[PDB]
This record gives sequence, structure tokens and C-alpha cells, in this order.
Amino acid sequence: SIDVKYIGVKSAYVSYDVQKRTIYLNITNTLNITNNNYYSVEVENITAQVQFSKTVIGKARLNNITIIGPLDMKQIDYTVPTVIAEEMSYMYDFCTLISIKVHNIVLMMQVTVTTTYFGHSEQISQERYQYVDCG
Amino acid sequence: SIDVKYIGVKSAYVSYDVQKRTIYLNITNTLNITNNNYYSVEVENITAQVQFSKTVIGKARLNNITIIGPLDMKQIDYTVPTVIAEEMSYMYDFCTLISIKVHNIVLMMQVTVTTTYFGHSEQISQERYQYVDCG
Amino acid sequence: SIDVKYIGVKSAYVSYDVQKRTIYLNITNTLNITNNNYYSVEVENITAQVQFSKTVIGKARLNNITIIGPLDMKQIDYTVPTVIAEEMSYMYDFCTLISIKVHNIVLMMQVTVTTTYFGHSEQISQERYQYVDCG
Repeated sequence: SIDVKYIGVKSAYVSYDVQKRTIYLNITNTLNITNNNYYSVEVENITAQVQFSKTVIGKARLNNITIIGPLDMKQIDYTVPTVIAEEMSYMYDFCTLISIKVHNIVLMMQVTVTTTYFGHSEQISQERYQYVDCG
Repeated sequence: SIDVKYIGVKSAYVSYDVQKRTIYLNITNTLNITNNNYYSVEVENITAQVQFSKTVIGKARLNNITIIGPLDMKQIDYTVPTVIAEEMSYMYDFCTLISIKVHNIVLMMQVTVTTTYFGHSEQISQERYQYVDCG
Repeated sequence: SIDVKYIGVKSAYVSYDVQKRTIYLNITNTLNITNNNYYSVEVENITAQVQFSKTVIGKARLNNITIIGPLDMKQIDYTVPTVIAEEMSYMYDFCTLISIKVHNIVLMMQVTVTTTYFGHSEQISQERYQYVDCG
């Protein structure tokens, strides 16, 4: 909720990059840094009362107070039919990165059917650092 | 919730990168750093009352107070039918990274059907550092 | 919830990288670091009362107070039918990384059907560091 960075190559606070045929003579670097971070997050002071029927007296009658009726979920449901008569395939792959007909699914249910949740929740995902290097 | 970084190559606080045919003579680096991090997160002070029928007196009658009725979930349900008569395949792979018809599924249910959860929850995932190197 | 980094190659606080045909003469590095981290997280002060019928007196009658009715879950359920008459396959693999028709499934249920959970929960996953190196 504060510092969510997607960085491409490198990250630094103080950085030097000296490359590619350069001359770097008799310099004098002098840093005097003071970097302090005082995070104080999410400090909560909650005070909740959650009743469904508080203080019913005197010959009353209640019925179907909270009814979360018929429920249906069908999250990932997909059909990929394929009807072929004659198929011929040729793949000549060199220093590549292929993916054919794969199925990558990620599903994360944090707080599903419940009642009266308090506190904090968090869901984080980051995947598939794939890589190919040829010389 | 504070520092979630996806970094590409490298991470540092103070970094030097001196590469690729360079000359680096008689310098004088002098750092005087002061980096302090005081995190104080998620400090909660909760006070909850959760009743479903508090203080019912005097010849009352209750019925079907909380009814989470018929429930159905079908999360990952997918059909990949394939009808072929004649198939011929040729793969000539060299220094590659292939994936054919694989199925990568990840499913994480943290707090499923329940009642009156308190506190904290966390879900984190990061997968598949795959890699190919040829010289 | 604070420092969740997915880093590509390397991580450091102070780093030097001196590579690839460089000359590095008579320098004078001098660091004076002060890095202190005071984490104080998740400090909770909970005070909960969770009743379903508190203080019922005097010839009352209750019925079906909390009814989590018929429940069904079918999480991972997928069909991959394949009808072939004639199949011929040729694979000439060299220094590769193949995966054919594999099934990688990961399923993690932390807090399934329950009542009145307190405290803390955590789910973490990170898989499949696969690798191929040819010279």
C-alpha cells in the first residue's frame, strides 16, 4: 500500500555506472547521507457490535431474518474443442522459448463465504521469471 | 503492504558498476550513511461483540435467523476435447525451452466457509524461475 | 506484508561489480554505515464475545438459528479427452528443457469449514527452479 515498484533492471539508493571505454581519474566523492523512514501504518481502533436480533421481548415472532439464498459460482469453465482430420506439424527451434497449448491457471480465494470477519487480509502473486541466453 | 518490489536484475543500497574496458584511477570514495527504518504496522485494538440473538425474553419464537442457503462452487472445470484422425509431428529443438500441452494450476483457499474470523491473513505465491543457457 | 521481493539476479546492501577488461588502481573506499531496523508488526489487542443466543429466558423457543445449508465444492475438475486414429511423433532434442502433457497442481487450504477462528494465518509458495546449462 506504500512502495510497490515493478523495476526493470536495477534499483539502488546511491549508484555509480562507469562503462564502455571511459577514463575516470582522481576524483573525490564524499557523501554524507541521512535517510530514516518511520512507517506507522494500519493502526486501527475498532469497536463494533454486530447483532442479528438484539433485545426481542414480549411474544414476538421472527422468521427468515438473514437469508443468502441459492448461490452458484462457476469460476473457470471454458471449452476448447478441436476437430481435425489431417494435421502435420514441423518445428525447427533454435535458442528460442516456446509455449504450445499450455494452461497456466492461478486462483486465490482469500475470504470466501463467511460472516463477521475482522482484521486484515493480503493477496500477493508474482510468477514466471523465464529466460533464455545463447552465445 | 509496504515494500513489494519485482526487480529485474539487481537490487542494492550503494552500488558500483565498473565494466567494459574502463580505466578507474586514484579516486577517493567516502560514504557516511545513516539508514534506520522504524516500522510499526498492523497495530490493532479491536473490541467486538457478535451475537445472533441477544436477550430474547417473554414467550417469543425465532426461526431461520441466519440461513446461508444452497451453495455451489465449481472453481476450475474446463474441457479440452480433441478429435484427430491422422496427426504427424516433427520437433527439432536446440538450446530451447519448450512446453507442450502442460497444465500448471495453483489454487490457494485461505479462509473458506467459516464464521467470526479475527486477526490477520496472508497469501503469497511466486513460481517458475526457469532458465536455459547455451554457449 | 512488508518486504516481499522477487529479484532477478542478485541482491545486496553494498555491492561492487568490476568486470570485463577494466583497470582499477589505488582507490580508497571508506564506508561508515548505520543500518538498524526496528520492526514491531501485528501487535493486536483483541476482545471479542461471540454468542449465538445470549440470555434467553421466559418460555421462549428458538429454531434453525444458524443454518449453513447444503454445500458443494468441486475445485479442480477438468476433462482432457483425446481421440486419435493414427499418431506419429518425432522429437530430436538437444540441450533443451521440454515438458509434454505434464500436470502440475498445487492446492493449499488454510482454514476450511470452521467456526470462530482467532489469531493469524499464512500461506506461502514458490516452486520449480528449473535449469539447463550447455557448454
